[PDB]
Amino acid sequence: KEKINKIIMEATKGSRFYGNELKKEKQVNQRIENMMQQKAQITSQQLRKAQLQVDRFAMELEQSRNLSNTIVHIDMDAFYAAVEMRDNPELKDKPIAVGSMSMLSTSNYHARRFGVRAAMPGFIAKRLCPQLIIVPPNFDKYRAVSKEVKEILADYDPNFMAMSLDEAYLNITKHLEERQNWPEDKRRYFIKNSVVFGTSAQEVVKEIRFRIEQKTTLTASAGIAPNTMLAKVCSDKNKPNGQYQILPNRQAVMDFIKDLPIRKVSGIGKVTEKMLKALGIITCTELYQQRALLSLLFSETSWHYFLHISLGLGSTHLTRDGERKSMSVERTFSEINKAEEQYSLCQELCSELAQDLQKERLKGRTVTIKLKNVNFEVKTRASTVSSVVSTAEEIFAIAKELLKTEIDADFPHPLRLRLMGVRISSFP
DNA sequence: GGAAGGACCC
DNA sequence: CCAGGGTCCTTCC
Ligand SMILES: Cc1cn([C@H]2C[C@H](O)[C@@H](COP(=O)(O)OP(=O)(O)OP(=O)(O)O)O2)c(=O)[nH]c1=O
Ligand SMILES: [Mg+2]
Repeated sequence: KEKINKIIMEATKGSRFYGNELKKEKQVNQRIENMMQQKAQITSQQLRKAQLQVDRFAMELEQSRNLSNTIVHIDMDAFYAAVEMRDNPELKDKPIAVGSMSMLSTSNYHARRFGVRAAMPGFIAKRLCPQLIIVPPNFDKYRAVSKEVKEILADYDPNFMAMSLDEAYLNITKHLEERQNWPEDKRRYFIKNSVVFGTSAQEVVKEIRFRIEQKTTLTASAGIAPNTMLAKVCSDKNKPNGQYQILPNRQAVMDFIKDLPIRKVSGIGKVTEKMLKALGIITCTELYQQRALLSLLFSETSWHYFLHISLGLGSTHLTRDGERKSMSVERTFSEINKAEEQYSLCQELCSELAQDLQKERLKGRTVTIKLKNVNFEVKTRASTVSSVVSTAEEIFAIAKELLKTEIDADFPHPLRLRLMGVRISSFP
């Protein structure tokens, strides 16, 4: 019921939030304006000469469409909520969510029927579901359950690659090979007369999920596909405790990618969705048809991206676990406009940043402060030394200054902060 | 390589 | 009266 989309829009109307949200949107239509206008200044010649480019490239892309790997994307269901429910029977049959009055990280599925969703403000969620119990996050409790599950996964692909605590990719192609020759008792599990799983990628995933539930009590969903991109889209097709596969042939990819909302693809945000919708693009088939216009309107990197999606292409090799490019700490709070205090709230952030930094014994050389007006407007000043910071005082050194400069930049005006934060980056 | 501003993911 | 952790992509010296 859109009584939801009303209670929300209603409880947002005058907020300084909707305020900046409007300014945000006005700036997107401008980016779009600068596009349609940019478009109009294109001639059939340029355009056709382009169709030639893209069509060739695509022709190559197409010759190297790898369909040998059986990638699997696994996604825990309502992770934080689910976990908090498991640790506390009290919440058993009640609707919950994990967050604060100002922000929910998720809502179990019962709460979802009421319109409550992740990233929705708490006070609003309480508007749609007064009976909503809101549990504070407990990440360590999550990393835990996440390690517990990563254990079950190592079995099918010791080199899996975790995207976030509740998601992961798996190249079960090798497992499937050895599994074709596995005695039924090597795929028989006892429930806690029981069950035995087949040899299909369909079945191994069916097993992987089974194990995960049996072990942590939480259900998960999975997508089975020829490559990364398709898999993550599939893991949501039946999302609550289900799975969906896309067979290893090109038509299968095609039949799925056809009519598939461009926005369901990972990387296409609410913003580029609106820009492509401007050009008349909603699905992947529409997106493909426009492979010409796109090469003239977007970065080589973007339309390159756009082309793979339109053709159902994507990673097929799970790269090694990269490295940490940065580490930050930031807090929101009831307005703080007093300078003495802001220098204090900062000392804290720096001190915290310093300790989470010691846990990984990391040392970077670039510190960025981050400030957010009472109007959500956001500044962000960097500063890179050449000695390699580490300690709390060291960081708070660059930071303190970085901050001073922005206070002064307001000469007699005090910075009306709602948010402040610190990020150290540039490690070895 | 930096410094600013953003889009997107969870 | 709208979070917080991270990564990657332009845009200017
Ligand atoms: C989206 C989103 C997720 N998360 C957290 C909440 C989730 O427990 C966790 C996983 O992301 P999601 O997978 O998108 O959330 P979910 O798994 O709980 O729900 P679903 O069953 O639809 O997959 O990360 C955030 O903290 N902030 C966010 O903005
Ligand atoms: Mg999930």
